[PDB]
Order: sequence, then structure tokens, then C-alpha cells
Amino acid sequence: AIRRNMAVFSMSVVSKLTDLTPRQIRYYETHELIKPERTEGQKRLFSLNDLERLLEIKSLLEKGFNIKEIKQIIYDSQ
Amino acid sequence: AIRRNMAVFSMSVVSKLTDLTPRQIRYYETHELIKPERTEGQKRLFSLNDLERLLEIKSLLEKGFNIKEIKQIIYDSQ
DNA sequence: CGTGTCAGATAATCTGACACG
DNA sequence: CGTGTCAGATTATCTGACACG
Ligand SMILES: [Ca+2]
Repeated sequence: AIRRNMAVFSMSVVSKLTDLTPRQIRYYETHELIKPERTEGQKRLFSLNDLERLLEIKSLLEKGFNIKEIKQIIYDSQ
Repeated sequence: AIRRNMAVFSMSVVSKLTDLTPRQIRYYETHELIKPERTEGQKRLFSLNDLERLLEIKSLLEKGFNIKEIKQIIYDSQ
């Protein structure tokens, strides 16, 4: 009943779910790889969709790909 | 992430999902109807099962039951 | 008795910049 | 150029106390 586009996870929980630091997660948003929702105080809130996109980035980073290369891939799989 | 016993939601998220104020939520804990995980800094983190538990409490209060009636309804056998 | 509300304290996340491999 | 760390700032949640239906 919690939908995959619902912003429900805070930084620290998302970081534990993904084994990525607050630093890496913020960096991928800076490079337009992801864009989580913000509370009114501008804190980030992640959805399950965000969860899946961060893991996608993690893997391709561990297959040796650049950030600029990962941009191409996440937006050309079709 | 759908480990139903995994603490993933902060107070404000649980609040919005349950339609209960943090005041109500913390009160039901102090009267031992729910006990959520804590970060090392003692903020609360709730699971999907916590969510179910809160919603149960909410509906039972809505039906006229005391806090101590509800504590019997939920615990003894499970 | 259960909740709203405000007060002070502490934790958590914010941006930005230097440093490192 | 991808990540760590440290500074300062603000937001979010903490406990506890007074009000009030
Ligand atoms: Ca928002």
C-alpha cells in the first residue's frame, strides 16, 4: 500500500539500504542522475524508485563506468 | 527493503502515513502498545509492522476502547 | 485521560570547499 | 573526477511541563 514513487526514506535510512555514503547520494543528484523529493526544510526524501535507481548507479560504478557514461546508460536503455 | 520488521520511516513520515500526530504516537509507546527501534541518537525509526500496529490502535480508539482495553486486544497470545 | 501546544536540548541533514587517490 | 572529511547553518525529533476539553 506504499507506492514506489512515494517519498518515504530519509538520508540515513537510504544510505544504509544502499551501502552508499550521504556524500555519494548527493553527488549523483548533482549530476542529474536522480532528483529526490524535498521536505519544506529542504531535506531529501527518497522513494523505492529512488532506491532502485541508486543501486543501478552503484553497480555500474563497480563495473568501472564513468558518471558521464552512466548518464547515457540510465537514459538510453530503451 | 520490504523486510516488514525493518525500521525505515522517520517520525514525520509515520505521522503522515498513519494520520496520527507525533504526540499520539509517542504516547502509545510510553503506555507500552508499541516499541520502535531507535537510532544511536534516540530518534525513533518505525517499520511496516509498526505502521500496522499504529493503524490497529487508531481504529480501536475510534471504536471506543481504552488504552488498557487495547493493550489486552493486541498482546497476550501473540 | 488523551491530545494540543510551547521550551529547551540534541540529533540529523543541509551546502560548500579542501584533500586525496 | 569520484569520494572523505570538516566547517558552519538550519531542520527535525527529543523530553518534559502547563492547558484544556
Ligand atoms: Ca515536498
